Amino acid sequence: SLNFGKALEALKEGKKVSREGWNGKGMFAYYVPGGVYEEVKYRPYLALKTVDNDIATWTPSVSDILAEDWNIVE
Amino acid sequence: SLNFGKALEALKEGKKVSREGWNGKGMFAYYVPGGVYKSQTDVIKNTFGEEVKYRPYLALKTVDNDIATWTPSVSDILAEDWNIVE
Amino acid sequence: SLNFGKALEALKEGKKVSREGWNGKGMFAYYVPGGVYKSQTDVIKNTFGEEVKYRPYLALKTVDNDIATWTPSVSDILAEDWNIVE
Amino acid sequence: SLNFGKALEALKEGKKVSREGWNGKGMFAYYVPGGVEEVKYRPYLALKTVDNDIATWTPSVSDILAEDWNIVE
Repeated sequence: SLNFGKALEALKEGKKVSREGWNGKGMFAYYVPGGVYEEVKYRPYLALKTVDNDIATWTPSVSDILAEDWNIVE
Repeated sequence: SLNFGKALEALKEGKKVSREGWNGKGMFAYYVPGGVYKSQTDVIKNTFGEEVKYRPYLALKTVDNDIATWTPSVSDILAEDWNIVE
Repeated sequence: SLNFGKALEALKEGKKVSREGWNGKGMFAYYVPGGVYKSQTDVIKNTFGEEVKYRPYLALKTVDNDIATWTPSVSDILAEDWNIVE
Repeated sequence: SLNFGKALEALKEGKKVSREGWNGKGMFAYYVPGGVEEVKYRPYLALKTVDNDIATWTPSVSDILAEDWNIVE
């Protein structure tokens, strides 16, 4: 049971995190670093592997930020 | 300058936080505790019940001295330029 | 099944909206209007002023019968499975 | 002066949109279609920011409620 601050550090280190309140085992969020792609530089962002096994751009809600039921998933 | 994890700690303790670009704009965020409010109208009771419980949330004083119930953006969460503002 | 543009118009009209694709069932979002209120202490008046204007925002009745501040995700905005809930 | 519902339709039709309240010339958002052991990614939104960098953008509630959107040519 971690707060969002330590879950954010885990994200910035490349780890996967999830919430017990999400009610979705298999769901995890991860951090995508920024990069340069006549060259375009992309900002870092957060992503989520959903229950539909697809990738979606993720923005934490206020409940996610205030929650203290975070866990690091392998 | 602090990361968002330490800024969230100051928020939960009743302090005000702000990013570097917000000073001069009068902007800061603060934490509002949750509560329980009693329903008055039957239409409110028929949808929410006799009582309605609100979760804790965050507020943000904008540049116009008006208050917005705030959801931090990804750039705010990934930023490391937060400060405790007195 | 509506897109988010028509669900937003329903929100601004005071209606409640929900998505079929949401895993949590029984949830809906609704529109909270803005307001202006009187300050009750010197600490607020010396930081805000006499009147505090509050911006409108969106709330979500969760599966716990709780009220949380809500910001739609990108998937919510692009989805076309919205309906008005009575 | 369009609301977000018509700006979203312009996004889904491949157009660029921006706000007046953004108070930033050159900033615009656009729609990126979804696509593809193998990983499937959903369609999302991108924003050309103030420093010529591209971010994966989610509209704030103020952006969704604002009615100052335009189509950027």
